Amino acid sequence: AVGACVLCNSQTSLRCGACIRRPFLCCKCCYDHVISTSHKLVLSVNPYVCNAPGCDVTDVTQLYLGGMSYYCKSHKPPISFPLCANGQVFGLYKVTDFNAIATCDWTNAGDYILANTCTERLKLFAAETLKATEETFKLSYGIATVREVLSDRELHLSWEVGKPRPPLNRNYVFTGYQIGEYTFEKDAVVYRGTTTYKLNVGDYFVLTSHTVMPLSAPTLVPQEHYVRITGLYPTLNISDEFSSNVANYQKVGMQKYSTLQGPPGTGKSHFAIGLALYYPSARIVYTACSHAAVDALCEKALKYLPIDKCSRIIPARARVECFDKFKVNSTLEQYVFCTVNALPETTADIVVFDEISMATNYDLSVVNARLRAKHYVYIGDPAQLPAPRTLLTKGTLEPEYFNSVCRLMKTIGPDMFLGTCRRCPAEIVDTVSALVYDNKLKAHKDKSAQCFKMFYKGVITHDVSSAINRPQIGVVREFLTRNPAWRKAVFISPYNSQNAVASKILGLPTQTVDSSQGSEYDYVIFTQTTETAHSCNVNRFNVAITRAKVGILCIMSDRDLYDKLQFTSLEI
Ligand SMILES: [Zn+2]
Ligand SMILES: [Zn+2]
Ligand SMILES: [Zn+2]
Repeated sequence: AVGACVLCNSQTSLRCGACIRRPFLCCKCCYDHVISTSHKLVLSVNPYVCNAPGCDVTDVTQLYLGGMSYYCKSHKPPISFPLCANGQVFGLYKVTDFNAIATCDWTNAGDYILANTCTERLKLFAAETLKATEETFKLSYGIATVREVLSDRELHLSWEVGKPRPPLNRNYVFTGYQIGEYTFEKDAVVYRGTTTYKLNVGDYFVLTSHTVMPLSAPTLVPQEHYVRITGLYPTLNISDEFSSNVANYQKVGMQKYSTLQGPPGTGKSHFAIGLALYYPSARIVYTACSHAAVDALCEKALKYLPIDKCSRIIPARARVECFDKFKVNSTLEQYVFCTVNALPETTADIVVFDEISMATNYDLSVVNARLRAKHYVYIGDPAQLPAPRTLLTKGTLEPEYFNSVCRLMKTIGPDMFLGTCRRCPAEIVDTVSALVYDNKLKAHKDKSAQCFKMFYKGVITHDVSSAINRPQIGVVREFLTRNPAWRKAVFISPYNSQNAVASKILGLPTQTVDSSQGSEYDYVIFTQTTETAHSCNVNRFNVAITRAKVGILCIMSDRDLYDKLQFTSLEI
């Protein structure tokens, strides 16, 4: 019960019992919280509740100190002191933003704005509160039970009445019962068990509600700037491949932390791996939120770094298949590749946190708590997709509010910027450079003359809420017949249901914009499907068109984004 105030650090025994995270609040700050919010339960060794038998007064403003015990206005002794007076709550050792973080439901964008513009301790409080809210929200959904099993990849489900049904996409990883984690896709539904098991009729599923641990470390450690490269030993025989980043690698050694904004295909993973060749003695821990981001870093390290000093840390509860070419779970290796949730408690000369737009402040804090490093490097792009905020339904979350690192990149600018896109044909580079990069992204490739756009609204149907546009898939079918080189294209859309239809009608491999992030393909066929806030999101649009190395076909619903595409227009 001895603690330190979340708003002022002043020691106290007072905790708000009405806050989902029960934060320590000092006398002057506990008062400002209880008098301005619906939160009236104050905790200590003993709660501030009426000691009179059978009395239910728990409100601190309606309670008093009668000797050593607490009583309400109806039960207090003549010699008693109100717990709330002179702007203070009685306690040992004797805010507008804190109130809003403590009481909000996390369904509005303004809640996330606040959680990123507040003080550093309030950023951790917001992160802890939000994650706890997100996990209690998992209980609200209805249990799905296996009703029948057709084959090895298709089944039929029975849902719990009264309780709502969670949206069916690979974004919601279920838990089958402990018969392995399971994922679902849309009566013909597809069952995807992470662990191969004979799908039993009657076995129930439940969403993975994990316990939210407290945050101790800040999202960002305080910045230090040095006059010399500190604790890192460079080479003067740095391969000409990585010569373009020599000045930026030196900046990495002359600051506690550095931010790198890398638009698509500008060399983020080449920069990350080249940092190891530049400081060849440095123990580097490469971390990211997803297994895919960590695997993409493993793939680049396999080409440049010695395999015997690399280790891929895999959690014992192995969910999806990941990188198999490094020695598994050897924490002591010079190069450690591991997701944020699987990180061991260790130190490093450098920590590289990749795909920073996908990090939450909870992840930023966990990294600082599990890894003590001389230097931290944050690589990503605030013009790319952020982590899904399952509770956010109202308002659009801007890139400066994704996390602390993204807030810095959007406000003061990134420390390092990779300005040349080597992946995409110039049509794509020019479009996104003007859309999200203030005309600072340059094309390495020439125009491919294989970038097409078609303005075709089609017909929007819905699979619950996930959208389908069969006419847009029909336009793609007609195009494929005339453009056989496009037979090898990846179909991309902002919807799983659109992708499921396109996969059957076109036979092209399919990918949502969100799951395509970090991947590249020679040819991409994109159907916008609808003109909603989701499908018009400039960050999602940016990720969608920048997957293409050679050609892109964009079947558009929105006139604005269609007019911004610097592509050859097609008729029909
Ligand atoms: Zn305080
Ligand atoms: Zn509270
Ligand atoms: Zn009472």
